[PDB]
Amino acid sequence: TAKITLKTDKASYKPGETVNFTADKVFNSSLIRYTHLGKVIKEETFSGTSWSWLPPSDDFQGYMVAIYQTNTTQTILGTVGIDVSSDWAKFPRYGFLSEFGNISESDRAAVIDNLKDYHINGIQFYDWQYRQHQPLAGTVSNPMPVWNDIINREVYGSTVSGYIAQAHSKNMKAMFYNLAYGVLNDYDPNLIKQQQFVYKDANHNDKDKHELGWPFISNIYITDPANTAWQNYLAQKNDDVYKVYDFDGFHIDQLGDRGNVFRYDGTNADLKNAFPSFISAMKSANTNKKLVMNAVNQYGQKEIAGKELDFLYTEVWSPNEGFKDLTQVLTDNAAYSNNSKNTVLAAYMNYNKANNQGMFNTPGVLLTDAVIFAFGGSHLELGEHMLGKEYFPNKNLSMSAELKSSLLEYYDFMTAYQNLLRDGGTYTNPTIATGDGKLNLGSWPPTMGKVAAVGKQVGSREIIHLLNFTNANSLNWRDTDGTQNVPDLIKQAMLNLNHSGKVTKIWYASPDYNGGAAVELSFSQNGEKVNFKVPVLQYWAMIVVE
Repeated sequence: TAKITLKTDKASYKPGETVNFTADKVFNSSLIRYTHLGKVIKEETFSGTSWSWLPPSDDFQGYMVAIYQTNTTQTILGTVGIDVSSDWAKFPRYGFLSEFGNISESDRAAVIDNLKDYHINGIQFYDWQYRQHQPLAGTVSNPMPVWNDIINREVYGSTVSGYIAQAHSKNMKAMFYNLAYGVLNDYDPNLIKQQQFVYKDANHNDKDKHELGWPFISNIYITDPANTAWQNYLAQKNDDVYKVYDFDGFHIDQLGDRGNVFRYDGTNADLKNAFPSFISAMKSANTNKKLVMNAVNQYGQKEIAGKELDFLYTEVWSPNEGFKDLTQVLTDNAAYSNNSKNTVLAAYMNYNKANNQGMFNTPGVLLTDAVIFAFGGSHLELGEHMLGKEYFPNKNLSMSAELKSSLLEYYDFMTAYQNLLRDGGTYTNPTIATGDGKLNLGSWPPTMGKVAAVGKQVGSREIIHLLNFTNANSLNWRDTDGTQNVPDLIKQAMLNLNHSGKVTKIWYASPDYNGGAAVELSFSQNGEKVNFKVPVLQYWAMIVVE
């Protein structure tokens, strides 16, 4: 629907770094407007397809840039969000890579550039590694140029390093996947002793294992993350990696709750309580390297939320299948971290559908990211393709050109307005009411048939999110079979808001309307009672009262 595709050269920008813009088209009588939280901070003539802007230098600030044509009113031509951050961890927008074979440099560039346009600021390299117990193939002095992975696919070192370089060139961090504790059947028993493993019983008979059939090479066997011999072994493995591949850090994965399992000596392995010492030991060994750890279905989250992790990560499973279950994870993560850490959700959309070639269900994907983004979360979902399954190379489902377009606007939006979405504040219930019957308004958690209003006091602003369940035919976020409805647009819906405190300005932004650029609304205020009209509600509208 946008006339123009507006992009920048990098995914994000440290303070003092220049932003280089490309537009695909030029139009006459147009203006580039730079906004910070809805306020114009610069305008200039739209003059060509390529120009630059040096952003203000305050750290951790999101901006929107919007090109307008003047009609003999103004029409939005297209938008881009910009993130000024010194470091990804405050506002993580996490993506993946999953294929590391003989892939050309231009093919790799097209992958990274596309991730760059979603402002992805870090990438989890998934199944890059040789083995869980030896991520580096070969030696530091003599690294193997080609190896085979857990599915016996070829991985090229030069593809790994090439993607690390390309990610770096776009201001993205590179995080190497491995398990915290994983060992395959070709490990060296001289190095990883019996004493190190986790067992299904007290008599060190049977080792705990995640069973994998063909074409996987091995079951994943399981060590004690608290075991210091294990820790020192794996620190050496990590160091080797770092000396060969210039990863910024270690994305620590695990298999989630193993139920009731045991150490060599018969004591409860209680793995959630073993992770803290593991994380500390990994950080201690490579103090310059970042750590993120997957609390699978929250297993370990409370125990690890206080440790040296850049931000928190949760892979979401049953029984956390409701929209209200994703916000419970986000609320619990804030509480476990004492409001220190934001969260990334791994939450694989259209999961059952992804048993076969097909399309992602656009409305299910968008409704999901609306809830996630609106509540200050982030979704790990984009790499070479979008995730349909926990096995990231699975690319059975494609994104329509419409979904691609739309999701770019959703990433623009959660970037531009990060300062409002996930940079402090308190959730409140706004006292709001339809003025014209056009909205059937409720609170959070949501109700099918209703628009849910979510309030956040963020410094001196009042934020109101409208999240549209009017046409929802389920409240399960995964939309596993791709059945979720596209919501009908609601237009020009009058809202009544109690707000004591003089209102100065009210503004609207939605990723569904005008590329998420701020629109100032008309309003009246009669003592406490404030009215105004929202232009368009489809999935997700944000109202901001200053």
